[PDB]
Amino acid sequence: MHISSQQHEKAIKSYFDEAQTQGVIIIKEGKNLSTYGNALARANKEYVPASTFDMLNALIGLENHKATTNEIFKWDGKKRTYPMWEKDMTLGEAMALSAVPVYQELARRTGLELMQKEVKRVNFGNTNIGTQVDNFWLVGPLKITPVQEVNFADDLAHNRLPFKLETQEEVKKMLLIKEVNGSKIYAKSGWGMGVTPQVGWLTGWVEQANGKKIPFSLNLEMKEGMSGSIRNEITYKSLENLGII
Ligand SMILES: *C(=O)[C@@H]([C@@H]1NC(C(=O)O)=C(S[C@@H]2CN[C@H](C(=O)N(C)C)C2)[C@@H]1C)[C@@H](C)O
Repeated sequence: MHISSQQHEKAIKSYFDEAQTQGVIIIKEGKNLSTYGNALARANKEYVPASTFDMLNALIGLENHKATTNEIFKWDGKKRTYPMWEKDMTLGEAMALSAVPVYQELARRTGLELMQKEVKRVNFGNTNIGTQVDNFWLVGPLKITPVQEVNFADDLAHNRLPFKLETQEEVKKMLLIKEVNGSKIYAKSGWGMGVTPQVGWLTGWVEQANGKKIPFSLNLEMKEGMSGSIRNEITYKSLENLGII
């Protein structure tokens, strides 16, 4: 409580400065939105959601019975970009591994028509998915702002999205990435590689010991030959600098 806001700002900026990237982390305490980082103006610019869209993809899928919690999506046995994707998995493992081929399977089962209306219903980002049901979150035209992303995380953390409570829980249980100091961090990472320049995301929330939920959204530029870890390390440093974890 004794650290100056000036100091918080400078430390969080330096986290981004030390990664030699440009980015912003938005944090929501209650209804108050706070913007940090070394590139504050990214806050209301639009980027592709990339794998962040998996969270909505899973909500849509599960709500409309295109899959279940336990269903095993079989690997077709073709080569994948990463060897860890060359196995059979649930939605939940696909979420942790960011296995897009699974989420494309789920997008295909949902179908363009049902995807468009469901993404209009949820009012996610710019809400346009175009005509290609299997890559619209990767190369456009679906885009969203860091502010919009943290508000979606807030919505999801609090069960406010227009989906069943069981659906929202099922997807939330897939999102645990770290336990720290009796705080749980639930989030989804994102690395849009099919856009110039590349966008990195880590969107989610901290659930504190006491019970309050603190949504955040990190968003930065990835320069190829940069580690995906940086998204986590910057987020964790920021949340700890602000005493959120
Ligand atoms: C989603 O944005 C894309 C995938 N998302 C991520 C990510 O968010 O980190 C990756 S990276 C992939 C997942 N874990 C692998 C890894 O770190 N090891 C090989 C150990 C790499 C994808 C680019 C999705 C749309 O492709």
